[PDB]
Amino acid sequence: AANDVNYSFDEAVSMQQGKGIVQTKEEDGKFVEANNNEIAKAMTISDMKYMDITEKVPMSESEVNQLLKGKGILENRGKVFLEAQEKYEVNVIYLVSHALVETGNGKSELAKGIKDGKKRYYNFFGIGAFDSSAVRSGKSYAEKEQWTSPDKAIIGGAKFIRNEYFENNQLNLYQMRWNPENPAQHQYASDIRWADKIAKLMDKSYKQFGIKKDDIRQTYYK
Ligand SMILES: CC(=O)N[C@@H]1[C@@H](O[C@H](C)C(=O)N[C@@H](C)C(=O)N[C@H](CCC(=O)O)C(N)=O)[C@H](O)[C@@H](CO)O[C@H]1O
Ligand SMILES: [Cl-]
Ligand SMILES: [Cl-]
Ligand SMILES: [Cl-]
Ligand SMILES: [Cl-]
Ligand SMILES: [Cl-]
Ligand SMILES: [Cl-]
Ligand SMILES: [Cl-]
Repeated sequence: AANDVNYSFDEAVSMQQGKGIVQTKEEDGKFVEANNNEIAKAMTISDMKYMDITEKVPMSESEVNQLLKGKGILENRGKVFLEAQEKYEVNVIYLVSHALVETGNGKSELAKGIKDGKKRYYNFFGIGAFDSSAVRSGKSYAEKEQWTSPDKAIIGGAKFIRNEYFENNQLNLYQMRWNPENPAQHQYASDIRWADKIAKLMDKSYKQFGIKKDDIRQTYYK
């Protein structure tokens, strides 16, 4: 069976509302727990969130660096975002947009990485535990993978997204966030607006460069 439609919307909502399941929302400058009604509203299907991001797009290094101009630690790293796109077959507009949301347009202090020994570790995609503490103990995905440079963190993030999400039939933002095939497991983030934020930047970049959209899917539930 290639049939990944497993749950009704109501069944999925109740699972997303389950015990100790971290769903969060930005209010008054920081993240708080989302209520059950906010969760249900967020997972409701309304198209960048629903677009397959497992294909390459024809963006040159010049075009990618345009997008990255004024983006902090990510500025003038378009060549490496493209190396990631071609190596791992990950949409570069998606990849850039995801990094921009997570790193605060490349300007956040956490985007400048975490020191340990003579190395510093970088993480631009919110992958695993990434804080002072976790790097110390070695319970950090970034350290395990030795993302010792920004370029390694770009390539490594794409490798992770491809191998852990795209190869797990989570092919667009909605599936990455809400995993309708298996609700409330293997979800990329706790922010209920995670997909919205990335999708917004993707859509701007699609309309800036006139890029053609890949497949859209809006059917996920019984
Ligand atoms: C991309 C990422 O890290 N999103 C984590 C998410 O973990 C997902 C499922 C994951 O893909 N985790 C990766 C790092 C890993 O491949 N799976 C688990 C790590 C579990 C974790 O991050 O806590 C493992 N192999 O041991 C975790 O559930 C949630 C609440 O803690 O906080 C999100 O920010
Ligand atoms: Cl959780
Ligand atoms: Cl070019
Ligand atoms: Cl993220
Ligand atoms: Cl969403
Ligand atoms: Cl338009
Ligand atoms: Cl389509
Ligand atoms: Cl549906």
